[PDB]
Amino acid sequence: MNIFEMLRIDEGLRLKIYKDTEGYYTIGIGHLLTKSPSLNAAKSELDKAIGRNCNGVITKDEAEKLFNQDVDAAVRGILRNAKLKPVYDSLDAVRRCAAINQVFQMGETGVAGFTNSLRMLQQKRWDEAAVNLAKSRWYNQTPNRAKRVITTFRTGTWDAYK
Ligand SMILES: Nc1ccccc1F
Ligand SMILES: [Cl-]
Ligand SMILES: [Cl-]
Repeated sequence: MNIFEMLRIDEGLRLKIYKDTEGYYTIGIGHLLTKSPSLNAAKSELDKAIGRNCNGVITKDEAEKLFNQDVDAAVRGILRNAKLKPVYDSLDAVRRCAAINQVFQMGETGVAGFTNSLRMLQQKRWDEAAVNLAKSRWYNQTPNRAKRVITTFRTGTWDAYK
């Protein structure tokens, strides 16, 4: 198991514009195109990202390319964040994959108000952090996924992903 497999499992793969759990236009492996309600804006954004007139559809290789760039960006986002970096670098390898997953999903922004859980993770109070993390809109909106990431942080193992 590695970050790619893990997120591939959490985001799935779709080659045609779709709406995500929040109703926004996305494609591929959880690649958010726009928050706007205009399909045309989403298609324009898609073409800009791929470099060609896609007409709302991409190939698997294209999807995989967007994915690579998005994982990259997520980690880089973390390392560049003064509040995130120290936490991230205190964790082991599996738990670092759970931090990337959360960032991939919610953004560095979303994750920065998890201040209290961040502190518990840094202190390595696993069970405490797990309870704290569940107390969030994130867990109430996407419980099945949130449960998998939470277990991941609680246990430091890939059990939740089998
Ligand atoms: N949850 C989390 C997210 C990003 C960096 C570190 C973390 F602990
Ligand atoms: Cl791109
Ligand atoms: Cl879910």
